[PDB]
Amino acid sequence: DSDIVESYARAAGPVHLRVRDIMDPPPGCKVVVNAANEGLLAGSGVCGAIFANATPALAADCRRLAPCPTGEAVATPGHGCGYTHIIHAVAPRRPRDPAALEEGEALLERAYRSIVALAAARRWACVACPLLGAGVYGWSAAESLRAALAATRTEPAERVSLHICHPDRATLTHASVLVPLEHH
Repeated sequence: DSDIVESYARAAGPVHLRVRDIMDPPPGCKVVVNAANEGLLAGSGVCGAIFANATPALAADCRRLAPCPTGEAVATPGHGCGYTHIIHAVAPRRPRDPAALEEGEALLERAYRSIVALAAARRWACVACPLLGAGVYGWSAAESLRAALAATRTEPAERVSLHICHPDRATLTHASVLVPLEHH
């Protein structure tokens, strides 16, 4: 646990900020979150990496399940990507000029809430998660962390610990400063 930048106490469960690749499962996490699109298609970034390490059966399962509305999540087996299961969660694209922005912050928080509720219902206690929306969808690492740390205040039926993974140390330490700074 030397990769942990910070650990936050939240109603859902501890949120750990971890310097590691999403494809390098944290100890105890058998379940990973895909930063997915509404069509559940392979993309770049995290979604690319998960699909890169899986069988075609994953695309087949997504064909059966698509679309996943923005703000929602849906599960599939992991099909050899290194995790037993994948939680495909769809973050909104960041609105370019409000008032869609406040609407989009709520939808980003909702995506995280959807992950937690889904994991709780499957009794998955630990989930490895990227910073939803912090790639091509345009959100910053701090916006995505703030959203996760807001979403996890909603108490779930069963505790779920989010291990948030990003391979770049500076991105995470920077984010860990901006979150409290907003409130300062």
